Amino acid sequence: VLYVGSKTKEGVVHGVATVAEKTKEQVTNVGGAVVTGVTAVAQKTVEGAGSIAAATGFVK
Amino acid sequence: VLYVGSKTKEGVVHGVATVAEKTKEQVTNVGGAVVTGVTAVAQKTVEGAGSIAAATGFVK
Amino acid sequence: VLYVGSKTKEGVVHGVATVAEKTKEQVTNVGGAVVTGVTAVAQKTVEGAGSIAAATGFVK
Amino acid sequence: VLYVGSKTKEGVVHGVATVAEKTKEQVTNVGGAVVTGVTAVAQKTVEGAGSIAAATGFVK
Amino acid sequence: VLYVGSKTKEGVVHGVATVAEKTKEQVTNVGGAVVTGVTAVAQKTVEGAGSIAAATGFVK
Amino acid sequence: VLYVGSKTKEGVVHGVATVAEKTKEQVTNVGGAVVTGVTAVAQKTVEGAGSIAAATGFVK
Amino acid sequence: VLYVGSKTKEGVVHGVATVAEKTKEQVTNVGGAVVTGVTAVAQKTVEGAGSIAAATGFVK
Amino acid sequence: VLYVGSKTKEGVVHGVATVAEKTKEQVTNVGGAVVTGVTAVAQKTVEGAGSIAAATGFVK
Amino acid sequence: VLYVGSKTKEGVVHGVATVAEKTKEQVTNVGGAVVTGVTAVAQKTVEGAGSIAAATGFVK
Amino acid sequence: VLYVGSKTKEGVVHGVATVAEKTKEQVTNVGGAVVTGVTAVAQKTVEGAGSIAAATGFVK
Repeated sequence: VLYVGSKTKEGVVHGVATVAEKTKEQVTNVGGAVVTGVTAVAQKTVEGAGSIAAATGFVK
Repeated sequence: VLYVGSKTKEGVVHGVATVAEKTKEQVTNVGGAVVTGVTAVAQKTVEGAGSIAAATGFVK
Repeated sequence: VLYVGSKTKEGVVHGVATVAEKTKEQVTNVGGAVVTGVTAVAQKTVEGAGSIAAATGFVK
Repeated sequence: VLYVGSKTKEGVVHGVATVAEKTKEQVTNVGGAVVTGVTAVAQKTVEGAGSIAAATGFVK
Repeated sequence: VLYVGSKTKEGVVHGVATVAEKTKEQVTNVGGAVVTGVTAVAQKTVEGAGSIAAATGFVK
Repeated sequence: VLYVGSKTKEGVVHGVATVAEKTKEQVTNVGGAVVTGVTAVAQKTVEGAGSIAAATGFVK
Repeated sequence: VLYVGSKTKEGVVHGVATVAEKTKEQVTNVGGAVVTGVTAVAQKTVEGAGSIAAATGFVK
Repeated sequence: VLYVGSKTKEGVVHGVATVAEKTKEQVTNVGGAVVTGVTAVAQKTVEGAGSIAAATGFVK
Repeated sequence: VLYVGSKTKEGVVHGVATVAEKTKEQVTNVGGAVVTGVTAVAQKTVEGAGSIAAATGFVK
Repeated sequence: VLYVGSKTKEGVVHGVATVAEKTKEQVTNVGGAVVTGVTAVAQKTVEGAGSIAAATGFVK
């Protein structure tokens, strides 16, 4: 796997620029997976998840 | 795996620039997984999760 | 695994620049996993988690 | 694993620059995992966690 | 594992620069895990935790 | 000029969130006014300038 | 000028959150005004300038 | 000028959170005004300048 | 100028949180005004300058 | 100028938190004004300068 050159960007995240203004907000969770941010994950080789919430299990 | 060159960025996160202004906010959690930040994870080789909340288990 | 060159950034997080202004906020947690910060994890080789909250277990 | 060159940053976190201004805030936790800071972990080889809160156990 | 060169930063945290101004704040914890600081951990090889709060055990 | 109420924002700038990545750049100035930043001025009552570069004067 | 109420922000700058990554850069100035930063000025009552570079004068 | 109330922020700068990474840089100045920082000035009543570089005078 | 209340911030600078990493840098100045820091000035009433570099005078 | 209340911050600077890492650097000055630090001046009433470098005078 000989490489030469000047660059090779594999799996990056490099620009995100964000602004949020939420005046009022409230969350009620029974069972439990709520993702309400920005979440800038990035990776190269994966065997099962990049990001997730996954909601697994009994709730009454 | 011979490499030469000038760079190789594998799995990075390098730009995120954020601004949030939330006037009022409240969370009620029964069961328990709530992610409401910025969360800038980044990695190279993974065997099961990059980020998560995962919600696993009995709740009554 | 011979390498030469000038650099190789594997799994980094190197730009995050954040500003939050939350006037009022309150959290009530029964069961217990709430992540509401910035959370800048980063790593290279993983066998099960990058970040998490994980919500595991009985709650009545 | 012969290496030469000029650098190789593996698993770093090197830019985070943050400002928070939260006027009022309060947390009530029964069960116990709440992470609301900045949390700049970073590492190289892992066998189970990068950061966590983990919510494990019976609560009535 | 012969290495030569000019540097190799493995698992560092080297930029964090923070400012917090929280006018009023209060925490009530029954069960006991609350992390609300800055938390700049960093390490090289791990077999189970980078940082944690862990919430384990019976509470009535 | 009696005022009551809950707020009145007069002349503010309160969201700007920016990311620039300029690989190479060079400036040659004879006469002298070059503004190439972000420049977030803001004000309330003015008698002649908000921002400027102004280019005034003899050059040979 | 009786005022009552809960707030009045006059001339503020309160959100700017920036990230720049300039690999190479060079400036040559004859005459002399170059502003290439972030420049977050803010003010209330002014009689002639908010920010400036102004380029005034003979150059040969 | 009777005032009452709960606050009045006049001319502030209170959020700036910045990160710069400039690998190489050089400046050559003949005549002399170069501002390449962050520059967070802020003020209330002014009679002629908020910030400046001003470039004034003969150069050969 | 009777005032009452709970606060009044006039001309402040109270959040700046910065990180710079400049690998190589050099400046050559003939004539002499170069500002390349952070520069957090702030004031209340002014009769001529908030910050400056000012470039004034003959140079050959 | 009767005042009452709970506070009034006039001309302050109270948050700056900085990190610089400059690997190599050199300055050559003929004429003489170079400011490359942090420079946190702050004041209340002024009749001519907040900070400065001022570049005044003949140079050959």
